[PDB]
Amino acid sequence: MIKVEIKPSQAQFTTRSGVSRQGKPYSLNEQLCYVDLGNEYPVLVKITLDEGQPAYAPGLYTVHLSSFKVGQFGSLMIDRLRLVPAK
Amino acid sequence: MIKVEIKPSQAQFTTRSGVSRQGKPYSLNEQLCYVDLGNEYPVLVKITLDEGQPAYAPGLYTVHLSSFKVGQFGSLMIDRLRLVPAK
Repeated sequence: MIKVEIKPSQAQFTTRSGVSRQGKPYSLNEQLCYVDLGNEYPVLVKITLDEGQPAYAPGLYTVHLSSFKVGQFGSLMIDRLRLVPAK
Repeated sequence: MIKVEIKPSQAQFTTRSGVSRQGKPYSLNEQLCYVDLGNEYPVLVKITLDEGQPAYAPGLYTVHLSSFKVGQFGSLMIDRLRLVPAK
């Protein structure tokens, strides 16, 4: 269904850091990817990885169901784009 | 990929109305559906239909690509859940 591609140039993540107003230090890993939305070319999208999972290796992926949740207004939302290998 | 179901009880939409601060009257059609997120049972989700399209008839659907857009923070978002028939 959605085609996602991690190029050889996108195999690394970068890390954002900080602290909650409640004192707690956070760390977020982000990686770029290409998502085919059916335009001329794929579009560049930023993924925030889950705690403890590595960067996705280059290759083709599709979107795992756990990426979605029902939002506070009763409509479907993406929580975090969670990927699985293509075949 | 995502399995969406319109039950016989969900074949109708309701209409919300109003006016923009800029003067313009709007009308929004909403319908309910069931989305399998892989829990025990499907979850109830509210759809806002596009201008001029009717209520989806009861049956099985999946999610059309045009439901997604890149949001203002560079991550993928759902714009409006747009459906297509299952086979």
